[PDB]
Amino acid sequence: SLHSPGKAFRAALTKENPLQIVGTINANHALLAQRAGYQAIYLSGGGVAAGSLGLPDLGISTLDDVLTDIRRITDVCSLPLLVDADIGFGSSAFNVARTVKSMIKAGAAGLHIEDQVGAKRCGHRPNKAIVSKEEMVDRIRAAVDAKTDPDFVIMARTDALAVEGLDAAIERAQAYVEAGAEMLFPEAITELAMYRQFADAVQVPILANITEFGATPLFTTDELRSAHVAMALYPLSAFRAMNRAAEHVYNVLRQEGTQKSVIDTMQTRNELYESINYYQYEEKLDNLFA
Amino acid sequence: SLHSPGKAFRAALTKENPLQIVGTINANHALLAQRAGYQAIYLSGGGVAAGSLGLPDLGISTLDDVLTDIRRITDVCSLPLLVDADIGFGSSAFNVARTVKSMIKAGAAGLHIEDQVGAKRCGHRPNKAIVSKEEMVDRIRAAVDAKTDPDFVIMARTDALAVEGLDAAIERAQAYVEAGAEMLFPEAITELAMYRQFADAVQVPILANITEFGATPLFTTDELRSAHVAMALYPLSAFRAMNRAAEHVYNVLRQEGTQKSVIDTMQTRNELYESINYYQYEEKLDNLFA
Amino acid sequence: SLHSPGKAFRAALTKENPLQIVGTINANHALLAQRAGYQAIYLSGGGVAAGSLGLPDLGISTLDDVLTDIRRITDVCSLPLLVDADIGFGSSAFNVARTVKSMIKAGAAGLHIEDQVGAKRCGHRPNKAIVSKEEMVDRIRAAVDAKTDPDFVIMARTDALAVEGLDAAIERAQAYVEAGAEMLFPEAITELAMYRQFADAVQVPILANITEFGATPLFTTDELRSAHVAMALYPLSAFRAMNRAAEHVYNVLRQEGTQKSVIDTMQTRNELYESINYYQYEEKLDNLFA
Amino acid sequence: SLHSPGKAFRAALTKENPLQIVGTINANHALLAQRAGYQAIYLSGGGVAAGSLGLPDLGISTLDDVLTDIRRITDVCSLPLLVDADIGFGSSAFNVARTVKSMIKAGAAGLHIEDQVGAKRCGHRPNKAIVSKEEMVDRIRAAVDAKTDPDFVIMARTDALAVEGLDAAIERAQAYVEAGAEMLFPEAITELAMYRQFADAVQVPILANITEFGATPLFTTDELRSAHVAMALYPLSAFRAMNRAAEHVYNVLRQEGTQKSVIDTMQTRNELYESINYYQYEEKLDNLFA
Repeated sequence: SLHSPGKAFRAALTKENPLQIVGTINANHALLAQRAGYQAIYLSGGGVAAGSLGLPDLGISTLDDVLTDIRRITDVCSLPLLVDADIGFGSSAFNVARTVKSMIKAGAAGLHIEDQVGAKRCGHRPNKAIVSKEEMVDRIRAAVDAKTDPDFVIMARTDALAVEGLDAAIERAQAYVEAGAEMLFPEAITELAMYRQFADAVQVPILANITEFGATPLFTTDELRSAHVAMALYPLSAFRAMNRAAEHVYNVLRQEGTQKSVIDTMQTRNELYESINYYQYEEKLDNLFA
Repeated sequence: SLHSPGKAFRAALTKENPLQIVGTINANHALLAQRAGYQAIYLSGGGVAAGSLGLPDLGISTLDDVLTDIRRITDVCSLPLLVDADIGFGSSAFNVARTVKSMIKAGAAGLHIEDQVGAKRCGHRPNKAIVSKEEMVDRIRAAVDAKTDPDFVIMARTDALAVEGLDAAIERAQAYVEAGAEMLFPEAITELAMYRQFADAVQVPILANITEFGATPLFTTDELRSAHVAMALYPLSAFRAMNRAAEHVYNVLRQEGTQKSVIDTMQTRNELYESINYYQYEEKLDNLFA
Repeated sequence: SLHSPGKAFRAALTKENPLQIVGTINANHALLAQRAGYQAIYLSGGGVAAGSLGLPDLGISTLDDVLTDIRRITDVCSLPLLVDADIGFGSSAFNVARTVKSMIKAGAAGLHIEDQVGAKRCGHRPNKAIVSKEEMVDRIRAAVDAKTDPDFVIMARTDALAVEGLDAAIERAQAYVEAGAEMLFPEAITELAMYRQFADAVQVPILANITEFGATPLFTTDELRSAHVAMALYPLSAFRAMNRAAEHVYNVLRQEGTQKSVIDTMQTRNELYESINYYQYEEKLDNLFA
Repeated sequence: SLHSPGKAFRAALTKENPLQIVGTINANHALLAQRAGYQAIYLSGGGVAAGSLGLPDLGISTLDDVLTDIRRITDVCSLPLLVDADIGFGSSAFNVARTVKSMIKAGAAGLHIEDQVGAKRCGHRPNKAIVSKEEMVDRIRAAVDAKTDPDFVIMARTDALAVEGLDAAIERAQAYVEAGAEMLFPEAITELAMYRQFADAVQVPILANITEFGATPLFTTDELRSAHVAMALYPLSAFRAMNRAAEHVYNVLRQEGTQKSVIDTMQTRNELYESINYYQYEEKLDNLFA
């Protein structure tokens, strides 16, 4: 049978608990993550915006921007890839479906769609408002109905904690899973106990977003495991470090007129070749001919 | 008149001596380069291959992979971008021209094409051969002829020094310039005096590739100015540092079950927002509307 | 100065009265239009949806699908191209601007945005509602502000006549123009006198959509000139004819087991070659080289 | 199991004899072909060049141009799609592989790669020279080794008749199949008897290119069946008719200032809606919600 990246994502879930899922900004970093041992990786929507487009995460990126990053990554790295699909790239059910199908075809193992509103008017400032529960149930149903690969994962993310409180966020989660959501991503959780409540309310795996500088403390895998969390997500960790490292290089080069003093911060040429399996290419040729 | 990235590039050469040109792997890093004060940036061919595609620099990347990175970068960053165009993405004058016109429309300020032979047969193993002086002259002729913007830059890159000795290298350079080459990128120089020799032989600005872990010394901008070099290129510097920092994070997070111990290696959220001009978006809305 | 597709478009309006603008479904047809003598062409939104994607005109096509057709067309055909941008490909001023800047860089001469509401909820059924006059004014303001080429055209399209009656339609048009709209595309007019009324109310060129099988009569260029209309648009005309001819071939070939009986309905090989300037390629080679 | 378009292509081969495979210039025409009853369709390389890019078929199009046409078509039409992959879009085995994998991922059921040389020097005029037998065997092996879906079809096309005669073309064909080719495409065959000779020399299915104005007469499906031909190909038939129909529309509109006299040559609005299953969209919404 043909390989199903979703199938592999769900398998990796069965094998690791919690499953650590790391953000990979580009194909090169996906290889680095694969080498470090991860079993699943991630395409952050904020990273596509900030890193690939140099834009804030305000809904400016398009499906196309994300699709090309998904292909670049999955063309060279076989690890299953979870994709941040925002609110579906379009208001209509027709848009949600095209996004789902395009993403599966581009190579992704799954995606998460959230309940945010986006922008309602040309001058609508960036906001965290969320649609009604019903509206989100409709997005979820449209997305699930669109799965062309039964094993592709449709995860539902809720940002209801900040604007409606815990009990309402949990309640929405139960309705989302009821509508078809296969996994749950409760955003900005503040206490380990809350995760357990979500774990207990919905009988599907839950993801905990362990991002760098927000509302959620830096919970360990052991702590998350105790809270019955099925996945730990680090959406931009590598990216943040990469930026500081590049910045420092740019600054020193500009200040000193040579990079001599930051050489020791650099991945060597040999290391880079190892990372992209440079020599496995010479092998491919030897195996095929000459 | 309409803005010309090429003209601005030529203008940058007059404002700095030598002009520092730093490789920017993506849109985000082009902005960090601009905020660090640079007046010109670069899109490394090996960088597109290794970072964007996770592939070795063996001619697998296509024009389209490079175009995408050109647009992402130049759509948000106004600095003139010099692009590595390998041999023109195709063996025919028709390919060279389509490449030039496409790179211009995508937003580039200039590009360099080299006299490399490339892959001859399907089973061709990586080799360092160069086409005849006449053949490169034809490539250069096709490139200049295709310019749709008179100020766009056609730079010729030659690896003749390591292949045919100095004098022959200089003989090619003179013929390349006479063919219309507007700037020269001589590869593999290990002594300042040599740069002076190229500078003396051709009346076009010359570029010094100060990349790491190669045969060439880490010359300083002042040393370079003393040899009459017009621009100093640092093709993958920030990239090499970003990979190491990212790698370090993936490993530490995997071993420790938390990234807590490497937070101090990360660009802060405020630094992220500032780097991508986050605050200019709401300011834009207030300026346009009520 | 650098060539401006927008400027050339504005210049076309002065050379013809009214300016005939024909929809060109692809690069090939843009060239047939140019060889037929036209001085301006059009990229229909429904055309990109129906011909390029094989989808109904229900807002499924994205900015990226339209950009690809803009580049393919303008990369080879120098005629100014007017583009259907629906409502800006996004609900935020940030989307409108990214759309304008992208269409300009892709090669377009101008675009029109309309005051349609679009899909509100995921389950929204096709509807003909329009935003408030103020909301469209904001969209128009964001669009004009984003122009990177001063001569690029921002045309406002309104379906207010069929929704709110003539006077209200004219009231919106005046406000749209005051907001910076450079040309007007009033929908659903069935009488020449009405065009004259719009022309009289706003001091900007007005466009008459002479599409087939709709509520509007097949007005002639002379009738249109008598009503003060500056340009006559034929959005899908050649497209509708091409599909029928193609359909006829598929059916005849399937029934007969040979296309022999429909050869006389086909563009000859000489006509193909001439249409795509085939002979200019070898001429280019002889002109550049030995 | 997941759907394999190659599997469906091979199935359609088993069911029809000869299998009629029709060229579809865009997604819309793929739907028309599906409606006319075809069981397999085709993406002509000359059509991507002439129709999508408005360029002659001289190796100017890139893999990217073809990949976007493959996605557009297969995203909306489920018929299996045979793709013209020229010589593999790149000289290296690494290029042949990336093309094969990219095309499978984009949705294609199979492709054909030929033994032409392309351009050897910048000024190399368009030609029909072909590589040695060995060189083509290497391309074929690289392509087969790259199949990510065992059912994807790798067809080998030979243009050796025009430059080496029949016996040599047959001999190459035997070597190509020996190297891994799954089907054979002998170009520009002039007599029914020749096909039978190919059919007899290689024990894999053979395709007969029944194109519009070349060396091959317009053989019927019955005649081809008698020659043991497994597939009949009509690469541009629909496209040629579509062009004449569009041209006539452009001319009449320009000459008469109205399209009234060519209305009867147009596919109606209702027909277009039927063709793109416009109303099946209203059904999707009714099934999902509201």
